[PDB]
Amino acid sequence: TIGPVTPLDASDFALDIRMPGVTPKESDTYFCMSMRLPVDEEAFVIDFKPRASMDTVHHMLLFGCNMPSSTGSYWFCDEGTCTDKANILYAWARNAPPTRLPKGVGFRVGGETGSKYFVLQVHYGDISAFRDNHKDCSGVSVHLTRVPQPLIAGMYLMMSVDTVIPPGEKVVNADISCQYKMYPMHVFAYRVHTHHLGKVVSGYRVRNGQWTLIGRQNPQLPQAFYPVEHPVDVTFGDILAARCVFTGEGRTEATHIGSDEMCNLYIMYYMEAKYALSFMTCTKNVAPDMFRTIPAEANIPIP
Ligand SMILES: [Cu+2]
Ligand SMILES: [Cu+2]
Repeated sequence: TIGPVTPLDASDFALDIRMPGVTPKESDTYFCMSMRLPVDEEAFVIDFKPRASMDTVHHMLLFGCNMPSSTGSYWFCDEGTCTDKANILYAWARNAPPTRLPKGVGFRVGGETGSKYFVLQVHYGDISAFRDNHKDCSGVSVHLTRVPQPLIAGMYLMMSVDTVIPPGEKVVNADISCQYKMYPMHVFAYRVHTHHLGKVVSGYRVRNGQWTLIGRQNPQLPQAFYPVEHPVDVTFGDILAARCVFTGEGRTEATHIGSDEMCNLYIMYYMEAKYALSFMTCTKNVAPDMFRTIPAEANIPIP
């Protein structure tokens, strides 16, 4: 009975972003839908409330973009999520619960530079044989405000494009590094992504030769946003560095990363509103020689 937009008070509204009664028919199904922002001006996403069917739904992702892959009521996410860049805003995983946005922090959508659409991805895990009749309305409610937030959340995406896994090599490192040269960002969560061959992915800020861990995770565990215990400030002159560790054991051919494989690290940050950028990316390895003296911790496996 909840309408897609619910005014909350003079300045805020909730959007209820829900599957239009879908029926997953196999285990391991990804469905996607879109929701345009109802406002054309800038607005700020400041909270999220998951509404997941607690048996079947394994994970949910919410993205902001300007071109969803489809205009239909829903689609299969094999088709893509957005044809333009899809900016992740939120993850939920059943056995790795999200952490709240820090107080005073919002994502900026709408307006001139912000996303016009949300794209929701719902991943349905294992299914009982006998639910061919069943409609599901899983998704997320989103709290938006037109009140300017002091701190603006964004994403710093580190991606590997250059590396290949020679078959049967037990350990392959993919290294990513860029200098940072914007106003300060404060990293408060991260998410890792590879396919079946990823063993561990770690992110670091390097400042005057000293490495500070942002986070490290097995990319085979739930790919939600893990909190960074104490936010890591990243400033002009710092290098960001990431290492994905892959195995090629039991393979029978080269695997290109960046793609039978991928090494993605999503670093969620906030910046002071007047200096904020919503999205930054590193796709290179600017200081490869720096990795000879990476902390040994970066190479230690996680289950
Ligand atoms: Cu999942
Ligand atoms: Cu991938």
